[PDB]
Amino acid sequence: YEQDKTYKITVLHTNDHHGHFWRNEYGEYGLAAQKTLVDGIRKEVAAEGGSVLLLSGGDINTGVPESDLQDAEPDFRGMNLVGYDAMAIGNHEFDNPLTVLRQQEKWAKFPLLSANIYQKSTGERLFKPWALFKRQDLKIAVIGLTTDDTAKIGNPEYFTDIEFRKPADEAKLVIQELQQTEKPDIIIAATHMGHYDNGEHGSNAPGDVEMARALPAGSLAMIVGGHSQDPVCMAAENKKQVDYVPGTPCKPDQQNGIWIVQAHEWGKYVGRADFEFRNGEMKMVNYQLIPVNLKKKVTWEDGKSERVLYTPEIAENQQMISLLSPFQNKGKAQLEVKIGETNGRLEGDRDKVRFVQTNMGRLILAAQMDRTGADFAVMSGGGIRDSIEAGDISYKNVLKVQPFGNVVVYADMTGKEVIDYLTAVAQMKPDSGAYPQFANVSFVAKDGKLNDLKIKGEPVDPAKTYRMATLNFNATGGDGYPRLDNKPGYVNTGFIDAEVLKAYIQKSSPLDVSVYEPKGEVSWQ
Ligand SMILES: Nc1ncnc2c1ncn2[C@@H]1O[C@H](CO)[C@@H](O)[C@H]1O
Ligand SMILES: [Mn+2]
Ligand SMILES: [Mn+2]
Repeated sequence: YEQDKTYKITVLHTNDHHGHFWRNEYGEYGLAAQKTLVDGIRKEVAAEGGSVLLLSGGDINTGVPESDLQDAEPDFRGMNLVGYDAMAIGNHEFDNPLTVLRQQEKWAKFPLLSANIYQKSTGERLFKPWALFKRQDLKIAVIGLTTDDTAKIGNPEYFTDIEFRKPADEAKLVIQELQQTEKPDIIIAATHMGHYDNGEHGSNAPGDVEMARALPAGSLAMIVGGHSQDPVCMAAENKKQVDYVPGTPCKPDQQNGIWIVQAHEWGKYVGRADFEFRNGEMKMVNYQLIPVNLKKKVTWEDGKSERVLYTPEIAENQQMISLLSPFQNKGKAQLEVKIGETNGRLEGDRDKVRFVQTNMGRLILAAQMDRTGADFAVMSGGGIRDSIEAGDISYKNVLKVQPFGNVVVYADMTGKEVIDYLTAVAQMKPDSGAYPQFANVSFVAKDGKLNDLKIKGEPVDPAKTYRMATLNFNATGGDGYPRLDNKPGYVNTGFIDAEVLKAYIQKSSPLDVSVYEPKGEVSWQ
C-alpha cells in the first residue's frame, strides 16, 4: 500500500434472508427496498473515495412459499441486482438436493463460499474457500465458512458423501495459506455459524466468538455472520442486547481484535461497517444496522393502532420490482385460496414447538395419522416453522408452517419397538429442533425411562403392534431420531407434508382449536 495514505472501506452485510425477496404485508424490507438503500450507500461511499464490499451470511433458502416453490430463484437474482460481492454458504442451502444449490450458483453472479465443506469420497472442497478483491492498492480476501451442524440437523440423505469439517480449524488453515500466498492486506470471514454471547453456544456447534478467540490476534478484520439470526449489538461486553430496537445504536461485538457482526434476518437490516486503513491499521470508524422500512406499532388512547416507520421510508427500486414481480405473482390465486378456517391461533412459534407441546403439532400430526391410519404420531418441533392465526387458512398459510417438502411415512412396530422408540425420542430435551411433538401418546417419563407409557390411553402391549406416523426426515434419522427406514415395518407414502396438511384441513374445516389442545399427557420430569 501507499505509506501514510488513508483508504476507506465500507462493508455492508445481510444474512438469513430466507426467501424474503418481497416486502411483507406491512411494507417492510424486501429486496427492492434493499436495492435502493445499497445503491444510495454506494454513491455516498464512492463520492468519498471508498469502496464497498457487500456480503451475505447465507441461509437464503426456505421461508416464504413463493420463494420456496421456486428454489429461491427470485432471491438469488435479486441479490445480483442488489450487487452482492460474495456469500457464505448456509445450512439451509442444503434444504434441497445439491443440484438445486448448483443451479443457484449458476444464478448467482457472486461466489457462494465455503472452505470447510468437503466431499468425503475425495477429501476435496465442494466450493471455493474464498474470493479476492483488489480495491485501489489493497487486496481483500473474504473466506466463507459453514456451520458443521449442517448435516447433524439436516436431511441425512443429502450428506452421505459430504462432510462439514470444523469451521474454526479450517479458518486457521485458510488464513495461514492466504498470508503465505496471497498476502491480503485485509481478510474478512463471511460465516454461517452463529453469534453466542461470550461463546456460550451450548448445544449448538461452536460459532463466531469461539472461532475469533481461537484464531491469531487481529488475523481477520471482521467476521460477517449469520445462522443464529441476531442483530449483533452489544449491551455489555459479551452480552448482546435483548430486544434490540431498530434505529438505535448498534455496537458490534469484538473478540481477540476481530469485529463480529450480524444483521438479524430476512432483509430487515443492512449492516454497515465503515473502515479506514492506514499503514497497516484497520480502524472501524462507524458501524450501524440500517433498518429496511421496519415499522413499530403506535397505539392511540382510542385504542386504534397503526404501523409507523422507524426511519424515513426507503423507496422500492422499480427495476427490482420488475424483476421480482413475475416470481411474486406466479400462481398467487392458488396459494391464496381459502382451504379452511380455524377456531383460533395454532401455536407454531419456535419458542414453543421447540420447548413445549402445541396444537399446531397436534394438528399436523392429526393430519398425518389420519392419512396413514396411524395410532400415534410425532415430528420434530424444528419442523414447525410457523403458527396459524384465527380466521381463514390458505395453502400458502400451510407452506409457511411446513416448508421443507418432507414426506409422510409410517412404521408398524411391535409394542416392544414402540416403547424403545418413544423412550429414545423422549431423551431429547427442549431448546432443540429435535424436540419431540406428540399426538395420541402419553407417559410419565423419568430418569430416561418411560413410566406409565400409553398409546391413545391404553398401555403398550408388547405383543400387539401399532402404526406410528412421522416424516421421512425423522424416519431416516434427522435430529438423530432412531432410523425407521431400514427396519421391520416401514413405509414411505410419498405424500408431501404440506399437501397432507392441506387435505386434512379442507375436509376437517371448520377447525375447532379446543380439539387440538394438549392437556399434559406427555410430561417427563
Ligand atoms: N431438510 C429438512 N427437513 C426437515 N426438517 C428440517 C430440515 N432441515 C432442518 N430441519 C429442522 O430444522 C431444525 C433446525 O432449524 C432441525 O433440527 C430440524 O428439526
Ligand atoms: Mn437461518
Ligand atoms: Mn442456519
